[PDB]
Amino acid sequence: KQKALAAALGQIEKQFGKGSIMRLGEDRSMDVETISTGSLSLDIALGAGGLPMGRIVEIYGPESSGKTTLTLQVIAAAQREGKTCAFIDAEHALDPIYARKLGVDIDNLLCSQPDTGEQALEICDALARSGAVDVIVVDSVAALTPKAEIEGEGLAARMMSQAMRKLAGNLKQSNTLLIFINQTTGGNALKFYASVRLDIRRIGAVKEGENVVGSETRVKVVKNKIAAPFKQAEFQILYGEGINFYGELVDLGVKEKLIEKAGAWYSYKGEKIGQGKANATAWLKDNPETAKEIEKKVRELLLSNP
Amino acid sequence: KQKALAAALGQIEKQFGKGSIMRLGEDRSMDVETISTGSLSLDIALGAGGLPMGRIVEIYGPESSGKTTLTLQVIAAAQREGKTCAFIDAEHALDPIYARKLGVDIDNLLCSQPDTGEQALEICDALARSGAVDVIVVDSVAALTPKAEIEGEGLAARMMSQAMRKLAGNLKQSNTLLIFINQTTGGNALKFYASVRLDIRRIGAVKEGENVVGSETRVKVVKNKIAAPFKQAEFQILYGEGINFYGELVDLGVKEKLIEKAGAWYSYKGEKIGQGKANATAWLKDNPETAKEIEKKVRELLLSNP
Amino acid sequence: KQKALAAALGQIEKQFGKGSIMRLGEDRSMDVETISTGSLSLDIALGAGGLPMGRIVEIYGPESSGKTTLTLQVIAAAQREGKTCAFIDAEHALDPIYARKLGVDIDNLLCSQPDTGEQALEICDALARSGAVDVIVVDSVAALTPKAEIEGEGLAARMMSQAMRKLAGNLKQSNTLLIFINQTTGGNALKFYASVRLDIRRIGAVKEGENVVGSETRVKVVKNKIAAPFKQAEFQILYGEGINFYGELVDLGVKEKLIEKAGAWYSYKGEKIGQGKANATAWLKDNPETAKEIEKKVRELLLSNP
Amino acid sequence: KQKALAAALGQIEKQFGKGSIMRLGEDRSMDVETISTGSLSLDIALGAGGLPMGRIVEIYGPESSGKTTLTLQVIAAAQREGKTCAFIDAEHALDPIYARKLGVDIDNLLCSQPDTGEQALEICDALARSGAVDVIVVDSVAALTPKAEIEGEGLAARMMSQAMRKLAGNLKQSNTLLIFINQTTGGNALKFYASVRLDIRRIGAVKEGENVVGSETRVKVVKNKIAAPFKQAEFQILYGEGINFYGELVDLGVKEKLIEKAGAWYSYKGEKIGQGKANATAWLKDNPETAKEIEKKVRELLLSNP
Amino acid sequence: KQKALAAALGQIEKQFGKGSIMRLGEDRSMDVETISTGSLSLDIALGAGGLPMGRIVEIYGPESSGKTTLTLQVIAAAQREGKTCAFIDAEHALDPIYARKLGVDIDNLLCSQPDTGEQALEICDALARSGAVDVIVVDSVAALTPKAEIEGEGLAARMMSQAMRKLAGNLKQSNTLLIFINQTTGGNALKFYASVRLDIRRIGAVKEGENVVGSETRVKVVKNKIAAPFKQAEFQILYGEGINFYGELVDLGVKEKLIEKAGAWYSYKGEKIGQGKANATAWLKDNPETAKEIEKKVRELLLSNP
Amino acid sequence: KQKALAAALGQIEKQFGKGSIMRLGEDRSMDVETISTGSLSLDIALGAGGLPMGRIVEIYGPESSGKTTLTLQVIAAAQREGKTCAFIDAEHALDPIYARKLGVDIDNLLCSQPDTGEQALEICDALARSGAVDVIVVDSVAALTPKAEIEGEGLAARMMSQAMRKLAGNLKQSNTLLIFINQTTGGNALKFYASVRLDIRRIGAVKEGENVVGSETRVKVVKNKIAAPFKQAEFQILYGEGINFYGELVDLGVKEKLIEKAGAWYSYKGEKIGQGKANATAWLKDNPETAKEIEKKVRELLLSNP
Ligand SMILES: [Ca+2]
Ligand SMILES: [Ca+2]
Ligand SMILES: [Ca+2]
Ligand SMILES: [Ca+2]
Ligand SMILES: [Ca+2]
Ligand SMILES: [Ca+2]
Ligand SMILES: [Ca+2]
Ligand SMILES: [Ca+2]
Ligand SMILES: [Ca+2]
Ligand SMILES: [Ca+2]
Ligand SMILES: [Ca+2]
Ligand SMILES: [Ca+2]
Ligand SMILES: [Ca+2]
Ligand SMILES: [Ca+2]
Ligand SMILES: [Ca+2]
Ligand SMILES: [Ca+2]
Ligand SMILES: [Ca+2]
Ligand SMILES: [Ca+2]
Repeated sequence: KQKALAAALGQIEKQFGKGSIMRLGEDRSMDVETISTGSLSLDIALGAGGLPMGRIVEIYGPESSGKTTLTLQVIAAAQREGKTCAFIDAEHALDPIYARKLGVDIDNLLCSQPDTGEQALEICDALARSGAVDVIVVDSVAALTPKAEIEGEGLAARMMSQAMRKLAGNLKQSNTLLIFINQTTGGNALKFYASVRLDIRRIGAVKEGENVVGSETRVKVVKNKIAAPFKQAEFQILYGEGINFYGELVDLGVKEKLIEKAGAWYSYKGEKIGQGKANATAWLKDNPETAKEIEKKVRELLLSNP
Repeated sequence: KQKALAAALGQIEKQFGKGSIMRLGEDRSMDVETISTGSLSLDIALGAGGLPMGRIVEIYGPESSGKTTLTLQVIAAAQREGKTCAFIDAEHALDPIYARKLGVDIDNLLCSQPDTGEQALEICDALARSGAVDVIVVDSVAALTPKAEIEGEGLAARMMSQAMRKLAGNLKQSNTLLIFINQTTGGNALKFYASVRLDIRRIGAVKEGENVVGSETRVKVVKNKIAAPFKQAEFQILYGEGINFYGELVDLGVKEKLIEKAGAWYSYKGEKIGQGKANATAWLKDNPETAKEIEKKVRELLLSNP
Repeated sequence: KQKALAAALGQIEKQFGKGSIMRLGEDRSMDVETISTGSLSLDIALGAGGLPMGRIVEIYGPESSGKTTLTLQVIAAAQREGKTCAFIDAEHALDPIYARKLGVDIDNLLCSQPDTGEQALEICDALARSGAVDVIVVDSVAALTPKAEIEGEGLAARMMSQAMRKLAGNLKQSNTLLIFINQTTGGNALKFYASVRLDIRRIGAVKEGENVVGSETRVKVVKNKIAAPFKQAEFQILYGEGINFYGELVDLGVKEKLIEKAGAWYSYKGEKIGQGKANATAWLKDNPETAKEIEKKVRELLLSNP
Repeated sequence: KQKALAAALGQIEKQFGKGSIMRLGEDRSMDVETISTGSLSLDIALGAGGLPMGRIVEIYGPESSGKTTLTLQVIAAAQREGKTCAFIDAEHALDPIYARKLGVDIDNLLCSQPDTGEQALEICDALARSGAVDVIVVDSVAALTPKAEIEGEGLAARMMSQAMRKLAGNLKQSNTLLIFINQTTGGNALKFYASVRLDIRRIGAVKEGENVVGSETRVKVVKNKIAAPFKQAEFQILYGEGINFYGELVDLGVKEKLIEKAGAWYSYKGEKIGQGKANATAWLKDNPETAKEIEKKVRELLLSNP
Repeated sequence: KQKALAAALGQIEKQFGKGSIMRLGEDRSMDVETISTGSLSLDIALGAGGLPMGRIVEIYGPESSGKTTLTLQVIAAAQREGKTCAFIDAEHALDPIYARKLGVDIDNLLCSQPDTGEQALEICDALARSGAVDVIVVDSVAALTPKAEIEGEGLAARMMSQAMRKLAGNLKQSNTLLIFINQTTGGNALKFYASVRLDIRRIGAVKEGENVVGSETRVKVVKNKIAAPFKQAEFQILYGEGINFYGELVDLGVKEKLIEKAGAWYSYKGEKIGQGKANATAWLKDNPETAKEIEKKVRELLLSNP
Repeated sequence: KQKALAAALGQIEKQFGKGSIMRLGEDRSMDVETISTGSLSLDIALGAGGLPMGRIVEIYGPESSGKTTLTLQVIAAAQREGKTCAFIDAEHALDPIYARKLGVDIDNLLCSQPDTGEQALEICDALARSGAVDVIVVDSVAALTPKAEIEGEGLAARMMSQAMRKLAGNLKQSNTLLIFINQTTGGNALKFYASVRLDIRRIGAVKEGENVVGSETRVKVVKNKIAAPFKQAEFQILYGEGINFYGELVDLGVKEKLIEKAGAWYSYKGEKIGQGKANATAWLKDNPETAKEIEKKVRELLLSNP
């Protein structure tokens, strides 16, 4: 019965490798170093608690979907840990003012604005082989124009395929995380080589009465080779501020029974934290020590770990 | 006369096997274990009352045709019986929220997101040989990219042909049902190895006045080796709910004279069930015991059995 | 002069057989049992008044050319006479709803959906040898995939050639008519073994103002061994109805001076039948006895008989 | 000098036969009965004024090159003289509607659609021996499939070689002209046994502003044993009409100074015939007596006769 | 650590060239001759202190964004240095009155109003090859209509791509600066060949109470291959006057602690310059020697130089 | 030393005949009458200045290699001298229009289109014995089908061997030149009996910008018994014009220092002839007297004569 199945799946993983197959509800994950996305719900949706070092990740969605914010939050989180980041740009749209607001150390951010799509990929491969960079962000796949097209002479897909295998191997060896931002364009190479694929969309507005101050966002983990796929995350992205992390903390804290909200006050460990979600959120922001403890517990309860 | 024909067809079946030839109107079917599709009219169209264990089935149609819903309903029906299901995914589009609404036990659903089209087929074959899985769903044939294509080096058809014979044999031996979702692409291997091929399409909208709440669906059984082919099924797929099974039950109940609808009330066995099809449908939903009896009778009258 | 030629041709037929040579304008035909095509003009184009029992016939044309309709009309006409029909299918596209509208007795139609192109031909041969089937329809030559191709291992032509001689002999002996639907593919075997080859095409639309309700069709008898070849037929195929037989009857009736149309009314034997071709057509439909007599006369005047 | 050469060539012809050698510019031709090709320029290119009775002729070219039209015009010209024609068909593509437009008496045209390439040749030989047919047209060499090939068991070349010698001898004895249409395929037998070989091609379009109504055609007499070889002919083939004979008459009439075109009018024998080539052409068409006289003179001036 | 990174980046630059990658905060720049934009903040944003000779620059933005003013200020600055400028016009909108107010020497400005988009590019290439012109301004990309479009027969993108490579090479060789004004249209050729791309927009109005006398402008350096990209510049464009350079000088002087403004007076090197920013601005305008010294210091402190 | 060798070689020639052995660089040649090939460089490569009367020559190469042009130029050159030419054709591909453009007098060209390969050779032998023909061209060896093959009953080689000895003897006696065009096929008879064998190939295209107007040709004298073998010739064959003789004259004139080209003008004997090779070529074409003198000198300097 159970043994027969467990033994069968074992054979599958033995022949095809770890992560080749799993029950969507299992609390299993690869032992990979991760970098936070800046979103607690997304970190949980990823199972491993963040994006995996040494792998290829694809983040796609419509313009203004939030992929820009997400990408910058990842860079900021990485730099926070002392990790070196490189931005390979073919979009020419980085906003350093917004980036700094999200905590990005722009002064120390490495940047290249390649002459062709092929050159952009070659630079990524060189950086991957160097083992001197921790995170590489490519903005974006759709903008990586093949040299032949630029000169006005399927091509994009061919360009991606010819570089992906070597890139993936070099990234794994140096434990470098590479994120491809997309809108997906580029062919099947990225789709199959990616260890994680994120579908991000704006599903509504955040208002302060009549004034729109943010966006309701939803990210679906459509592909995940480090933990079970298909979980999703919903959170708010506030203009000029980024992901409303504390709002997520309150919601998850309440859902997991860590934060109580019956009666006139929300409370944690029996202590008052605020009247209403807003005040409770602001309180956690003003009390990092407690916020940190709640986050730790939420991760312990919801991450896909043994 | 009649004897001469019966004797001739017998020779055909003796030489070519059972199901090699039959009159489209005969009440004959193979003695195979089946899994419901979630649609009463389709189960009837299949003759045997559901999809056949141990065989290969192809379900194809345009995007949003309803093949997704149909596939999930099959998984849910199978799990309902305690059967183990595996989802081999190359589309990266499963929606667990909608799946749970259809009754799918996502937590216990096995899932693989293969690195190549060839790997996906090898995993299917391994699972088939293990005899530890009851239902395998492959989404989708069009997405099974050959390794050579992924690397940017007829190929898809060759990939399918090289695996089909062995896969079919292994599935039959372990009595594992495998469903290939398609849009058909892949060549002739699947077309000829499949025991059942379903053509599903959206033929209209279901409205509640001005608001669209569902789709009118039609499924044609274009190939059927377990019972007579070419029957069709029409039913509604309601957004967020799935196949309107009870609506089918009312329609078939009325057509088969089991449900009376003259006068002010619809009735069964002389008892009032509702005024109007809608109320009658809701009533059957609220009275499973009666609904179950009506379904049993409908199957007794319309399934292709001795 | 005339005698010298008649004597010469006689020698040709004596050495090579009846139908080996003839003047295209001669009123000669083989004494074969025939089945109507559902089209009066085509039955006339065939010279013998229909398709020949015991022979091989090829009907080819583009998709939506009308070959499907034509094939179903033949089956319906045959069943009308109490003849047994078998449908050997490798296309998986039969539409029983449309078939019933054309008069096909689907319930009594025998059907096989072979596993390979070779198996399909072997089943045809077995049925031919049994002498228990009157008409066999194969849909289609292009879809009869050789086993080697299905397994992904000139082949199609070889497959057809290896079976044709034996099939033709068995069909002749049991007086079974076999129709191969094609698009021609398959090699030269069918081309030379066929007693009749029909080229069917859609040459325009039939409209009711701005709405298209049918197709103008043209069938050319490119090969005919039962009567003189190369005659053609033009008729309409109306959606959901089939061949507009009565429209043909009116046209041929008028051309042969059987139906008068001068003045305000069309007439037959001096009796009013309608004002305008449309009304005259509807009238014949409402008066089968008169329609039957007109058809009989048209055949007497236009069929290639002594 | 001159005598030495004339005496030498005489010896060649004495040893090898008449037509074994000649100066390409000599006005010499065999005294053979001929049939017009329907083209004045081609009749002239042939030297003898038409195709030779009792000999084998090959007409080859791409599909739509005009060989079909040319072949039908020959049949029509022959029938015009009361000659009996036979069409041996393995292509199954004769269009009687177009044929009648070209003047072909379809009703009196003999036709055979042989079962094999060998049978087709045997029928040609039988007809040749009968002496009851004047013209035989074989469509086409490429379509004459050897029996062994049809049954799926160099062969075509062998088939042609085994029949050519006897066929040529029988045709000569009965003074029967045989034309092989080709695309050349079949080996060397036809190439060497043919008394005339024609290479026909479409070299452009004939337009009426923006609408294409015909084709500019060119025929090269690549082999000619009845008169000097290598002359060519250019003429137009108008859709639904055939060879623009009168257009050729005007061109040749003008080139030979028979038709004057200086000033405002074209003229013949001093009489106005039209303003512009088009009107002049139409005029000749409306005045057969004058057209006939001009053609007679053109032939007197350009045919290769003593 | 640091060495490992420095060595890695060195390899990148060695393989891909100088400027292929850099930290956004580094004080590095290419040793290129530059021309001032007329804006101190923009000159600083450019890192090198102005636009680069021998390269292609793109300046884009909405109508009335200020790109016109910026372009004219560049020409005026260039002419001030004795450099020869050419204006390639397809917009037909130059205002010489406003141009002269900005310091442009219209009388000596070369001008072409090309007949087609292709001709405009060919003239640019010819001028680039001549080495007789220092600055070329093209107004504008959107207005360069391909000849085929003009004649009413992707095309624009193809036109740009076919000329860009050769143009870039010729410009570099003669050290000619070329500026393409755009709104971006034209395809990817310009985007990748440009060494600098400027995004300019009007972000507000400048008022003198109730009267609007200018525009608040913002320029973002979205692409920069001569120094680190993404810096921005904000300044005012006053109607009939151009860029408020002295206003920028005061702001930057104050920000860099060069200009003191505590108490009742603004001061430099301890000397009073004015009460209020306006008076301080006017003072610098009236005292070029001091203004020049302050600008020199600001550049020393803010330009990206070793 | 030198004497010992000269005496030894003398013995060789005495025993085996003149031309049995020679130093490849010697200026020696047989005193045979020659006919120009139409190519100055080839005439020089032949050593004797043209093809030898009374001998057998083989010219072989791929289709479109230029052998056709070369062969026609030889005929034209011969006829120019009042010599009688005969064309023995088994290819049926002569183009009189192109031939006339090359200067061939088609009207006076003798032509035979033999019934078999054996007959073709017998006719060549008869013409050779007659002593009434100066040049015989056989097109081609590959097309000379043995009678046994034509009838479908090593053979070709045997056919050639049985005729070669007698043919060679008869040709020598009447001083008739015979050229066999080939593709080599036919066996060893021709290879050893030929006094000259030419290998001709197309080695590139001649363009007028983007339009191809000719072919770069190379002819290698692989066998030469009238002068030293192995020299080669390169020249252009222009479509519709033939060998670019004047282009060769300019090249050889320049190489031999006869034509000067330093400075702004090419010159001969100090007189300007043109600016650039093209104009210089056209000039020589317009000034035959000077061209003739230059050719005479080139031959005096480069032909292999005492
Ligand atoms: Ca590292
Ligand atoms: Ca919320
Ligand atoms: Ca509380
Ligand atoms: Ca099992
Ligand atoms: Ca309904
Ligand atoms: Ca009731
Ligand atoms: Ca029977
Ligand atoms: Ca009609
Ligand atoms: Ca009437
Ligand atoms: Ca006769
Ligand atoms: Ca013309
Ligand atoms: Ca005149
Ligand atoms: Ca210069
Ligand atoms: Ca300001
Ligand atoms: Ca102060
Ligand atoms: Ca002589
Ligand atoms: Ca050259
Ligand atoms: Ca000179």
